[PDB]
Parts: sequence; structure tokens; C-alpha cells
Amino acid sequence: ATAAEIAALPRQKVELVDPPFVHAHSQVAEGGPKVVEFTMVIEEKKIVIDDAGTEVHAMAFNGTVPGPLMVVHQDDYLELTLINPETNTLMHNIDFHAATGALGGGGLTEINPGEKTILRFKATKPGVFVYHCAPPGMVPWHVVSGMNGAIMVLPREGLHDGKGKALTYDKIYYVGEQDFYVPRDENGKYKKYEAPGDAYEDTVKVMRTLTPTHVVFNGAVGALTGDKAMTAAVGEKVLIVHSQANRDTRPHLIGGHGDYVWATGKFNTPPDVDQETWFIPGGAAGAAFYTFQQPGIYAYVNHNLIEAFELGAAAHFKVTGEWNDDLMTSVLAPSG
Amino acid sequence: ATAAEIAALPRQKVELVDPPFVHAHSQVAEGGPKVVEFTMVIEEKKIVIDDAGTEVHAMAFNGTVPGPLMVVHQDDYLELTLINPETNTLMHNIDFHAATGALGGGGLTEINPGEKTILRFKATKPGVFVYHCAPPGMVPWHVVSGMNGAIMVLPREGLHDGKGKALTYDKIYYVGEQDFYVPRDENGKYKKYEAPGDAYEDTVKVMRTLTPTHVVFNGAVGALTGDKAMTAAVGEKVLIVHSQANRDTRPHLIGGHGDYVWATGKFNTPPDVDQETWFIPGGAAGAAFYTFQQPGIYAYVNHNLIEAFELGAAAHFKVTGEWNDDLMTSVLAPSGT
Amino acid sequence: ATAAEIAALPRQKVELVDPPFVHAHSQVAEGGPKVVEFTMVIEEKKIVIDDAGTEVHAMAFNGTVPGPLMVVHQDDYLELTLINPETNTLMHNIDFHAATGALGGGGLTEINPGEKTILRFKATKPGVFVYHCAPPGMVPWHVVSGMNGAIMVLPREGLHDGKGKALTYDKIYYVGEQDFYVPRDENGKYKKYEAPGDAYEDTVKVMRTLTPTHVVFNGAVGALTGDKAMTAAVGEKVLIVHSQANRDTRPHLIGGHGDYVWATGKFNTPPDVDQETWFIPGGAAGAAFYTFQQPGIYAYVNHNLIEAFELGAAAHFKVTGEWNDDLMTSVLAPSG
Ligand SMILES: [Cu+2]
Ligand SMILES: [Cu+2]
Ligand SMILES: [Cu+2]
Ligand SMILES: [Cu+]
Ligand SMILES: [Cu+]
Ligand SMILES: [Cu+]
Repeated sequence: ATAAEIAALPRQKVELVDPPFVHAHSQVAEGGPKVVEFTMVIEEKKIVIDDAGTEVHAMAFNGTVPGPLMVVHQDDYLELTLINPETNTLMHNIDFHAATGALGGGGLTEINPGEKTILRFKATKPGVFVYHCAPPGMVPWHVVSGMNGAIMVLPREGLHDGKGKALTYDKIYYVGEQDFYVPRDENGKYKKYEAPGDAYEDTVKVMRTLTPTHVVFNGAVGALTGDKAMTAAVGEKVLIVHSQANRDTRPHLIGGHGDYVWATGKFNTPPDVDQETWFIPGGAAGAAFYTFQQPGIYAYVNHNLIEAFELGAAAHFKVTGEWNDDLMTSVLAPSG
Repeated sequence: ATAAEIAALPRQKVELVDPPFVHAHSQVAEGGPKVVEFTMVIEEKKIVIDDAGTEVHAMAFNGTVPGPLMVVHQDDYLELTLINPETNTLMHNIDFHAATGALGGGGLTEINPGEKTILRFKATKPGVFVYHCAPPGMVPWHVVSGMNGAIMVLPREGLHDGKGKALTYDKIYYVGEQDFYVPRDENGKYKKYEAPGDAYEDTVKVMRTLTPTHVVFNGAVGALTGDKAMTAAVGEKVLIVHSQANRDTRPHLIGGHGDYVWATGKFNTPPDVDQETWFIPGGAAGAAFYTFQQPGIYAYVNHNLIEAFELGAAAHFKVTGEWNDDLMTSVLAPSGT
Repeated sequence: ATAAEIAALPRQKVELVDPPFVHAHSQVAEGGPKVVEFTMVIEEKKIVIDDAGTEVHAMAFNGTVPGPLMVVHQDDYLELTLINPETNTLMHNIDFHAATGALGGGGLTEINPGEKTILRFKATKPGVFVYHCAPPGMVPWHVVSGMNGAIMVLPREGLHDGKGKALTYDKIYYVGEQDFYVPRDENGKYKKYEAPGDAYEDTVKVMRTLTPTHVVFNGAVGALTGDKAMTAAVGEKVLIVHSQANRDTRPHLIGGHGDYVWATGKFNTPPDVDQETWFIPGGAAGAAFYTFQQPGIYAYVNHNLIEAFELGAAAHFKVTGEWNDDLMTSVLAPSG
């Protein structure tokens, strides 16, 4: 497309929402290609990541870890306004794995505190894709400070299975998984700091062990439980988008399955089916589609169970509806 | 199916066998859906995991690590009687990744010492699948104490390749891979504990390093070697089912291949072909089909070679038959330059 | 084939080229099956792997880490003369993952210093495959000392996508990724040793932590950056073969994609498409095909970004040509 052709396309402004929710969108594209406009303000802020009051100096797109999910369709343009307020201390940028050129956009979006930038790219490939900050020389530090999220580029005709039949979800959730590397003092207590730069040297030492202290969904142990448990009903079709910008993960829905899983996150690669546990490499997003068949509590985990249940990588679903005794029944309940 | 319809189905009681062997079964289903009945007794037991005498307080379905492979066909029902004898100290349960609902069955099978339970589920999806114990609040500790195994849900028409051609194995082995996290004393020697509970806190510390001390097949370093090496012959078609309930692995047959590999373990997902090294994520089972073409000794390993050869993740195959010089020949044996 | 038929096949000697470059070959096979002859001399030598003078006693096929890429076609034979000079002090051998029998060749090629051997095997399966030294009882030590490379067994009709359309590359590079485990003294300084064996016990202790001290491409931090960046042009089709003989990796082209990725490395397994980050398990090779669409500097990394930017696993591509503003444009450059 020429500059004039792009200038003539319709514009649509989207209001982002906090994960694990996803902003309003249509699965099947409404009309032809558009320039879809998003704005995010970067917030450097302390977050508390566990019940011991452990702190991270987060670097947070739109104020959350992960950053919010942006949804467009294939061959739309994504036009992001990125703002780094004067209240921040560091330069930031953005690299979209969905984009082509200039280090995913990072080379064109380096903004110091008090600056903003607008980047446009053509979403040429359908899938879920990571985005993350990547300042030269400080790349992993920003990413493991929570400065990452994902986008979804839907096919213009929505999702399909490997044989071209439509797959239409009722609900979508975005689970961003984060590895954190929190320094500890000689007595094993997590250290606190009063500026992001103060934590840098100590954090790099932990990073270099390749052993996270915490592995969490939505920025904290237990974040996607209780008041923030995900919900569904028996019969409901749910898409779970999952990202990890730095480290491998292996998602699993305890009591469920991934009926269709785009484990590589790319919709032109046919989905795996009937999955127990799928695998998403560090630096990628994946997506799983499931139709709930039983009510009750589910856990959704990284199935390194030490990572899930010692380090924090566990969420819950609460599912309403009627129990199916054909699928499962207790013939003899626990008894003497 | 209604309660009355399920009640009318034939029942078949199966006797489990110890890994790496698999109980007798038919690849293609015989007749219509059945309720296939299994029983396992849980044993908390001390096991030795290396030649030095290192001990683990194992938590073992049917007394083995891994637990035994249960085999059914798609749309059969698996009906497990699970018994937690009064000689044990902990509550246990079972989560079948093959099942749908109640945390895989774990929510319906919590049994204290002196209790039993019977769970039935419909095996709706074909593949190999992990099962493991999962007591709320103590999940990884039970799993990395060996309390895991796998099942195989065969398609009713047996296995096929990605293009509808039948794949019929001559024999099947189940390799359960276990990551252990054994505490060490200040000399760097592995610790022993009088009771299983005594090891908990020290073990959790090792677990949090995400670095196992041992990575083993069939419960111990060298367990599938020597007189316990797996066997095959030139021309023989072997299915190797491999599980890892907690941690990633990357199986490889040294001197062979995975001709067809269901790396995700799910038979409706077409297999990869001609594989050198495949990948099974923690929390899953996979399966590889190979026709042997050369005789001799093979090693079957996790191809993180440190894990294989330092930490224990190596098994052997002994293979009979005639050497094939077309496939490989020593043109010049090691000799002076 | 009969004995006389095998004996009648043409024999052809090929001169090897150091990674990341690849020796002369045709994508579509020229003529019928051949016995393709290669020679490699093993070199034990101290190499410096980082900017701080850190040494490894490398064990190097053909003198390089990784060893060179050998290229044949399916149903050719690969006939390797492997030489272990008398100046070396260890026994070595070779295991081809592409080969069938005798532990991939390792059982037939155990050569002490002052010995040579010639192994022939039929390349029955198309793909990229690891090769590595594997002396019984010291396998990981040789491999993580750099004694590994890869081969490519092309289909006789060249590469194809999943729909049977030809994929013809303009150039090919081989990126061998190496995990090193360098001992440190109690002050955290890397240790040096007189002879390879002197380092054995200390190195195995580091290996058993499963935490490399360095993760590098082409044998050193920065070996494929700066003036040793790989090159391409807009419009050029590039195949990037990547291997890791011991440990998982997750390659990613920053600013690009894997348009077609044989993530398992095997050409009869259909390639994934539109990949952001692909996954190659330890003990395997993979290959990615990409058509460059934007000029500039790209980084090519293991997308555990700590591994990439703290431990060494980052390469560059320098790409010439015209910028494409349709694909990406800075609507508003960074500004107040
Ligand atoms: Cu990235
Ligand atoms: Cu599980
Ligand atoms: Cu190998
Ligand atoms: Cu940043
Ligand atoms: Cu248990
Ligand atoms: Cu060697």
C-alpha cells in the first residue's frame, strides 16, 4: 500500500483494559483494513509480588504487568502512541514481535522521560505475539521488570481449526507469565530499594543464575485467584492467550484440556489438539481454546509444579453449571 | 451416555504390570466400549536411587516409580480403585490428565491412610497422558517423590500415521522419567532421614533451585541397564511411551531415531517424523515409534547430556540381528596415521 | 541396492568451510546418489570466549566451535575421515544423529591421539542433524567443550513448504550455539588450567548445576556481531541452520520472523510458519527460512534474553536495501 492508500483507511481508537481481560473486539473483521490506534503510558512503580511483601521495581506498560493485550486483524495497521512521563527515571521503547523492521520498532521508539512517540506497523501475520521493551544494553533488565505484554492479530475471518471450520470463542483471557529475580540479603530475606536503579546490580547477579525467585501470572503470586479468578460456564468456549517474554513455560488447565492449541501462537500453523500440557518458549505467546464440560474450580498452571506451587505460577477458574457423571463420577467416595 | 447405559457395559478387570513393561492389551479395540477396572495401592517406601545408596522416601502408586501404565481405548471408561493403606502417613489422591472435571479426579479421590476410593472417568481423547498425586498445598512434593505415572488411551482403530496408514507396534515400553531433589549435608553427601516428614523442609529448599540432583528412568540411575536393559531385534517395531510429570525432557535414541513421534502425546495431533531428539514438556507424556534397523547396544537418553550421563537419565537397548553395512560401515577402523 | 550398485556410486571430495559459512552445494541434487567425502582434523586448543580473557580448553572438529556444516542429499552417503593428531591428549570419536547404528558412529570411530578412521553412513532421512563427539563415560564433557556441529541432508528435490511449493534460499548460515561451564575460584574469577584434563573435576561440578556461565554463537561472545555480522539484502531469502548439542534454545530474529521453520529440523515434518520464536531442544538442529523485507541491523538471539544479552547468545545481521514505510513507519519520532 502507498502512503496515500494508508491515509485513506478508516481509523479506530481502542480503549485498552487491564489483563486478564481484553478490550472489545470482533473475531471476524468488521469491514476492510483499518489503522487501529492505541495509547499506553509507561509507569515505573513498585509492585508487591507475594504475601511476604516482596517488592519489584516494575516497569509497566499501561501501569500493569503484563501490559494489556492489543487486538487487531491481519493487514490492519497498529498505530501506538507510547508515552514516557517525566515522573519516570529511565528511557524505554517497544519491540513488537508482530512487526517487521527496526528491531520490531525498538529502534524507532526510544523515549526518555518527558517524551512520546507514535509507531505504525502493518500486522502482516496472524497470531498472538509478544511485545516488550528493549533498551540497548539493558534489554533483559526491563523485560524481567515486567515490561512486556502481547498482541493478537486475528485472521480477518476469525479463528479456524486445522480443517478450516470456524472456532468462535465466548470469552478470552490473557495470562502474562513473569519470571522475577529478587535479590536477598545474607539471612535470605528479600531486599527492598527506594529507586529502580538502586536494584540493578543486585538484580543482574540473580538474573545470571537463570533461576527466578518468583514465577507469576499477572504480576504476583495468587493474582488470578479469588477476586480475580477467571470465570466460565459449562458449554462456554474460552480462548486463553499466554505469553512469556523471557523464559519457557508449559501451560496446563487442571481438570481440563487445550482442545485446540496454537502452541507457537501463529494461526497459519495448524493447532495441536486434545492437549494436556502445551509448551511456549521464552520470547513467545501461545493460545489455547477449550470448551468447558464440568463445573467447579480449575487451576491453570505452568506444569513445572515447583514453578506453579512454590514459585507462584497458578491461576484459578470458577466454572458454573451442571456436573456430568458420564464424563466423571465418584463410584465410591473416600471411605474406610 | 445415561447411567443405565453405562451400567449395561461390559466390565474388564486388568492386572497391572511394573514399568517399563505394559499390561496385555489389544491395539485395535475388541468390541464396543467397556468399563476397564484397575486397582492400585499406594506405598510410602524408602527406595535407593543410585549405586552410592542414596535414599528417597518415595510415594509410589502400586509400589513403583513411575506408577504403572494403564491402557484403555477411546470412549472406554477407566475405573480405578485407589487404596491408601493405614501404614502410610499422608493423604494422597490422583489427577488423571486424561480425565475431565474435579481437577482431573483429584478433588474426588482425597484418601487418608486407611481409606479407599473408586473413580470412573470416560477416556474421551486418544493419547498418552500423565497421572499424578496432587494433594492441595503439597502438590510438587508428592510428584517429585515419585508419585506419578501415565496412561495410554488408544484410538479404537489402533494407531495411524499422519496420513491414515496403520502403525502397529510389536512391543511397547513405558519410560517414566523422574527428577529428584535430594538434600546434601555440608560434606556434599546426600542426607538420609528416619521419616519422610523429616525430609520435607530440606527437600523444598532443593526444589526451589529448580536443579534436580538426579534425573532417572524407572526410579534409579541405571535402572534400565544390564539385565534390565530393554530389548529389540532388527525389524522390530517398538513404541516408547515417555512421561515427565514435573519437568521438561528431550528423548533421544542414540544410534536410532523416532520414526513417528507424537511429541505432544496426543494421537489426533499428527506425529512428527524422522526425529533425532524430541521434546516432552513437564506435565506431559509423549510416544515414539521406531523400527530398529541395526543390531547392538543403544542408549536412550534425555539429550541434555549432563542430565543423561551425570544425573542418571540413560537407559539401554540390546538389539539382536544382522549388521547393515549399507546403512553404516567402518571403511577404516581406528588406526595409526 | 546391491553391493555392486553401492560400490559403483561416484565418490566426491568436498572442501569444508568454517561456520557460519557453508561449503559449496546445490539445493536440488546434481545426479544420482553419491558418496560424499569429508575430512576433519580434531584440534584441542585453548580459546578465549569473552571480553575478560576467559579460557576454554576447546575440543574442536576441524579447529572450530561449532564444527563445520556438512551438506549432502537424501540417500547420498557421507564418508568422513576423522583424524586425531598425536599432539592431542584425549581419545575422541563422532556420533552423527543423521546416521543409523553403532551409537551414531561413535562405536566405530574411537581414535586415540595418532589415529584416524573412516566412517561411511547412508543419509536416509532429510533434515538438519547434530553431530558430536561422545567418548563413553565422558560424553557431556567433550560436547560442552565445543566438540559438536551439524549436517544438512537436503531432499533430493530441495526444500518445499507444507503445500509443496519450492523454497529456494539465496544464502545459508550455520549458527552453532554452545553452552560453556567455566570454573571460578572463590573470588568469582574464572580459572585457567594447563591441560584439558586438569579442568575436568572443576568443570563437571559447574555442569551439574545445569547453569552455563556462557552461552555463545560460533564459539565466543560477540563472534557474530560487529564486523562479523551476517549479511543479507532486502528481498533475499536466507536459511539459518541452528544447533545445540546439549541444551535447549529458542531462536528469534529481532525485527524479523521465521517465515518457515522446521523447528524439529526434519524436512518431512511440515514447517511451522510466521514464527516469532522457535524452539530447538538440546540434542537437535533446526532451520528457519526468512525473506528479508527491511534494511538495517537485526539481532538474532536465544530469546531467554538473559542468555542472549548477559551470557553471550546474540548475533547480528546487517541488511542492505530500501526501507518499507508500509510495513513500519515512525509517525512521530521521539520528542517532548
Ligand atoms: Cu523479543
Ligand atoms: Cu498435572
Ligand atoms: Cu547425541
Ligand atoms: Cu523499559
Ligand atoms: Cu501423594
Ligand atoms: Cu572429543
